[PDB]
Amino acid sequence: DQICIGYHANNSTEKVDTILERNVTVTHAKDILEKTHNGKLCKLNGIPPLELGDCSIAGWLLGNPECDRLLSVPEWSYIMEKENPRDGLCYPGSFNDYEELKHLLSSVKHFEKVKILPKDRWTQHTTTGGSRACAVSGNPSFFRNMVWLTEKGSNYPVAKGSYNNTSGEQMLIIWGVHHPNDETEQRTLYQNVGTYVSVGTSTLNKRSTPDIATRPKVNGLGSRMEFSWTLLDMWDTINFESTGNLIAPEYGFKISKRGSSGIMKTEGTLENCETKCQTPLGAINTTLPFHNVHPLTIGECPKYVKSEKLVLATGLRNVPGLFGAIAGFIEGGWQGMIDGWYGYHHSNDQGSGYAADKESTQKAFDGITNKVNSVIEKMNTQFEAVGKEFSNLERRLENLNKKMEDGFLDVWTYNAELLVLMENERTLDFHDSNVKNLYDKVRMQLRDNVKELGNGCFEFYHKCDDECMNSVKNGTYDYPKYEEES
Amino acid sequence: ICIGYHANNSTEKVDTILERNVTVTHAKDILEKTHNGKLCKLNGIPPLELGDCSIAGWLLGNPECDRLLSVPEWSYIMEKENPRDGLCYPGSFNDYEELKHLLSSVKHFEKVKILPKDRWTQHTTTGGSRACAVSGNPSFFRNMVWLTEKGSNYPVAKGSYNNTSGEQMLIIWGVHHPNDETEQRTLYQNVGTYVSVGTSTLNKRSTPDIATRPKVNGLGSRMEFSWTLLDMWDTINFESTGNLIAPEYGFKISKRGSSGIMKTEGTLENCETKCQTPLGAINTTLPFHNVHPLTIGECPKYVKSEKLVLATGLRNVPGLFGAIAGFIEGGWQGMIDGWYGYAADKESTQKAFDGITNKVNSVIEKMNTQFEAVGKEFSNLERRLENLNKKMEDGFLDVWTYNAELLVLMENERTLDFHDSNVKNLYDKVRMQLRDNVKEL
Amino acid sequence: IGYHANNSTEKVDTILERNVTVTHAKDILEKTHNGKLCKLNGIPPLELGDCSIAGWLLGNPECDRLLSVPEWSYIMEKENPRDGLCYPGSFNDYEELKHLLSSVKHFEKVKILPKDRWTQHTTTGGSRACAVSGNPSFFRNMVWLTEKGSNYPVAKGSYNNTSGEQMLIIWGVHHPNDETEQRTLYQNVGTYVSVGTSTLNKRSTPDIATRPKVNGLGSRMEFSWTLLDMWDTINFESTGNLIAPEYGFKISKRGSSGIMKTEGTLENCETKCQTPLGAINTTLPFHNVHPLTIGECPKYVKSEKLVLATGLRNVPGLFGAIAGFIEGGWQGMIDGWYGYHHSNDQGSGYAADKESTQKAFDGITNKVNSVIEKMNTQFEAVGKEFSNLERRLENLNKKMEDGFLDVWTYNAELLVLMENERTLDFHDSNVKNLYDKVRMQLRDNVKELGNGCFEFYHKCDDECMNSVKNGTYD
Ligand SMILES: CC(=O)N[C@H]1[C@H]([C@H](O)[C@H](O)CO)O[C@@](O)(C(=O)O)C[C@@H]1O
Repeated sequence: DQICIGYHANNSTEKVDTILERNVTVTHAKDILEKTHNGKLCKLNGIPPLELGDCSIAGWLLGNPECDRLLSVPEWSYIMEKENPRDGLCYPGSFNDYEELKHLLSSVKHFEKVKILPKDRWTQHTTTGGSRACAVSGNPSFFRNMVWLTEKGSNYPVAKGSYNNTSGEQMLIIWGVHHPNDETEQRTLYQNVGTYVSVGTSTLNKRSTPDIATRPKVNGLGSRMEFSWTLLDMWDTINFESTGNLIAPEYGFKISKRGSSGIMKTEGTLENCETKCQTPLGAINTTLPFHNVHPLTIGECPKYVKSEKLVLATGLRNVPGLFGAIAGFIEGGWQGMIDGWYGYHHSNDQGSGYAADKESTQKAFDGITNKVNSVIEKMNTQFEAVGKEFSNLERRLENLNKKMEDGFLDVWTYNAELLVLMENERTLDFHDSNVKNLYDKVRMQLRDNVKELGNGCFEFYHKCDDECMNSVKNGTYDYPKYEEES
Repeated sequence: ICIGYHANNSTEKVDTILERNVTVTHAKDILEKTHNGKLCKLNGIPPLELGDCSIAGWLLGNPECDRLLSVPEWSYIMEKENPRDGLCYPGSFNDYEELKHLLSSVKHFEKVKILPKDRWTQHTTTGGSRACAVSGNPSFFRNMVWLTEKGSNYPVAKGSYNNTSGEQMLIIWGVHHPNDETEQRTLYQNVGTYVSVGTSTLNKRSTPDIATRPKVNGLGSRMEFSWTLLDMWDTINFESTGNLIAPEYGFKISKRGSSGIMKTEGTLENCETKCQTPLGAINTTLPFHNVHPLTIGECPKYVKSEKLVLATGLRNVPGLFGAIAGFIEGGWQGMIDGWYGYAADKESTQKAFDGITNKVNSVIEKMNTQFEAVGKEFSNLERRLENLNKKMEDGFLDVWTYNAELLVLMENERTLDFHDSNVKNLYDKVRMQLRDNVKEL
Repeated sequence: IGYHANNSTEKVDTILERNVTVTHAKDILEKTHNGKLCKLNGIPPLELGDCSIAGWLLGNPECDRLLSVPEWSYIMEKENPRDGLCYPGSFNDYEELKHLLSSVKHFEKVKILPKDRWTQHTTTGGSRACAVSGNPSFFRNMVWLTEKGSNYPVAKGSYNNTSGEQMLIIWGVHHPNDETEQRTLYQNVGTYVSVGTSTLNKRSTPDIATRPKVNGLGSRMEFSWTLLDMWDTINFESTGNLIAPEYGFKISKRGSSGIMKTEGTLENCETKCQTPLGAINTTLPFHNVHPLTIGECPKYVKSEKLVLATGLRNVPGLFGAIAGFIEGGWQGMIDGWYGYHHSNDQGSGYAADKESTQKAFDGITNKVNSVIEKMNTQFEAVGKEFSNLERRLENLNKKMEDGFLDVWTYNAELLVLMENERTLDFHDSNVKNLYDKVRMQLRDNVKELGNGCFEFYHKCDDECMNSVKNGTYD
């Protein structure tokens, strides 16, 4: 008669690494590194992204005619722009503090255009000036949202125009100053020569004089338009005053935020799925602590890491350690045991059998669960934008960001790598111990009444029927008997 | 003879990688969460208290900022969120954030008269404004001087100052932007005016901007202040045909190091600290805290946790080695001398208490801690710079939290196992001696 | 059953103890340099000597002794360079320029507005502030357009960039001390300097005012720069006060490095990691040589030692074998970490257990290797450049650099500590398992002494012994 102590072993080929070994085969394993996406650009926490198509934020805001096909939502959560957008400043020039503007617009709670200096009211000034650089149908046109004030009659009276912001939200307002190619152009557009463009608020005070000079031709244009912007507060007013060269707004933009997102560079288009974490390659949907999909994410994302696999062993070493039981003094595992991780055999005259030890396999499965769950749910995860915008005179600011983004990459990678490695030698040892303790718990009961074979089995001197066996696995067994002895 | 382990009446719970809600005999918390609700001196030196004033209001001499204490040496700055008294006269202050950063912590700071008001003969020196009113009557930033037309003549205003006070000197100046060409004339006569400021390093020329504006404090005009740091033995040259708001005083400034501005409603209180938060002052040897993210001084790592508890004693039983709560079913309340015993085993309880000591001490004293400001200042055209700081401050938050959480968790399954082993080794040390002469129950 | 013990005095620390002596140990903290400034990944650094980037580019006469490579990987500048703007003034967006020039793939000067062609303008103006041999001179690379005859015609000059690479171009605007100087240099008074490209549009008027004298000069020169694109043109136009370029700079990059402040000179050695104290050459994960590095460097940490135990506790734990129920180690055993003794009537002996010492040495190898080769390492510059109106940007960088210092230090410290209590326990276990593997075989036929030895009842000749170490025996 006999009773044995053994551990599970299936047909798995899953490999994990531990601090001390590598290519170690285990019965079951969990991967905690997310690497898959749904190849779609999506709504972020339920709200869509502003799709710009081929347009740039500047082109959109200014009303480039080439940007008319734009959807124009009231509320968006990030911005889809392209790398190198085709239609921006149709009329050559520049946009002051442009990055900051995009950062602002990167995520809006409510955003609505409103007419604030209607085109008609500029009597005493020519209002219809366009340019073939903004051509709609071969004919000269102009940024829809703006107005090109030029000489009327042969007289450019001091252009004055203000606007009290009453729409009950902060208002974004953009304006411009035109830089002619030559003093003639300046005159045949404005009459005056010593001109200036003056913009003021409770907070702003900016005066600009135009720069008349020859320049390389852009879209056949040597002249330039320099746009600036401010955020007109609630109940505050904005005062325009100019003797020429002002490109004034027709429209404002009520804007309410909310929070702050970022601009996502991509060729793709919105697609009507959901996500809490969007990449330029697609959307991530995971509970996992780490991923390697793409560094430029937006939303609540896992830690981006430079790894290809991060695998936790969860089951035991598959054997077709610290305590020397598994693949130790117990040479191999039993495919025959299916109920659980560890258990017994017993060879009787009533029949042979396998039977997992419920209590020990339970206490273990629960533990390994806490482990995996711990590695996963202790990870703090907030909402970030990552991808960022910097000008050409900001290569250092940009590089400071990169030094920082890299720093965290290195830190998270080294940790997640070693976390898996260290936690894995522990897990195996854990299983090994459990078995070794299960072995010892029987050896200590049986004591004198069994030969200790050494393969992890015990050969009973006395006969040990089913009931008896069950007492050995019970915790009963005793012992008085004695027998033998004889 | 018996082999057993200690077990008191504790209810203290810790978590381990493998289990949670585990009860241990004794435990240490390494997360600091308490403050003394006071704003305090930092490393012995006080903070500049601004009260309702803004740094700008203070420096320019807003009349509303006269009640200010004005120490010679401070270690941080107490400002409010939305200070009532700043630029009484509407306008702006160039490179303001940078200035605040500079002034955030001074080793020595002392006002000195450098272009005395009197000496501006040939210029009217007494101009004020009801926007800076003291007692219904028009007044003006005390530290500044409003040069205006005298007689009906504004001669080229010239004034220089050689810095001899043997310290770097902060100097602030201004350019007035009138509401209309009339105001400009009835203040300065001239129309094509400019304000010129120069040093060995500085060269700035400004023309005033005459334009209509929204009224602020009933004022459409504006004042635009700029500043420089005049070096030792260097000179500053003012020159102007109008619209210059020149300084009467400079500020000798020596630093030292660098602190930061702390936003708070509260007032200084005469306690000490090496670590100040807006909620109060922290006093701890602990490696982590969650008091408030905006700290100044030598602080523990700010972490997003509520508890971080190290088990130190053993599992309380009223593991890897299967002794504790294992083949030895329970603990003895009867044993009081130490952790394990038969009468506690002095040598084994000692070697263990020493070990668990090294553990806790190691977790605590390996933490590198330097002096930082955290809270920071950024303008409106700096929302990105600001956001870059937040992405970074968050990044570290996530890193430290994830680590401290798991550190506690991992180090706790180890500690218990440690105890378990010690017992099991104590048991084996006896079983191996006794051998043949005892029944092994 | 016993374990190895040599004559080592090497000490490591563990979570639970300190000053623990082990048989063998590995240090993973690099602290040594070769005291040389070196080529970085095969390419040399631009050596500036006493010159500043500005002095170099503008052609300060004092900067003629410069080597001038076509391709460099970092820049050697000094803290407080003697020769920069010989003529007092300033340089707009200077930091950014240095950052750009910090590392070039190809860099070559080319004449783009030859001095001669400025007829109708005096081209020979110098200054004793840029004196070569007591005589007035001027930035070699620049040209001081001044009145010719008594007439300063509108100065015009353009240049189409055809050299097939981005071109750096620097220009200047002169700020006279007084309206007289302005006239006796340019005739005109309402002057302006105008510079344009497809992207640039800058107009500057000179500032005439009195100033503290620098190099006996109250006047000032204010230089600005742009990056003229391929096939783009740059248009100068000026009625006075323009200090125009004679030369451009073809520039191609590549990547991005940084400026290294040092007194020393290039030396013809190699490195992938350069510090201001010398060059690092290591596979180690951490170092404490100096924080301002350039290249692929280990993590800079605030430690003095970071030592992994690798061999076992030297005894002249969790499992209670080493320094436990087996009181000491055997100097007699040399073959490996653990093994047996056996006292026979054919002779005594020592003999390490090959299979167990192997499996262990392999493991401890994976450990060290793992700590070392999982460390992600990229190329960075660290040291950085910020102006005086950037004390915040600078401080933001310091808060960040510190942040990582604290993080890496706390981790490497604890990594070593934790991994070391594990390593010792590991050895302890291996022994204890070796002991149990024999006890389980021998069973009934031996008295179990208790010192880690077994006394055979039956006689156990050589063959027999070998069966005990075999795995046979029966
Ligand atoms: C006139 C000219 O082109 N260069 C002359 C300058 C300039 O007049 C002033 O530096 C500009 O204000 O004056 C010098 O005395 C000088 O600087 O050494 C001599 C030099 O030949």
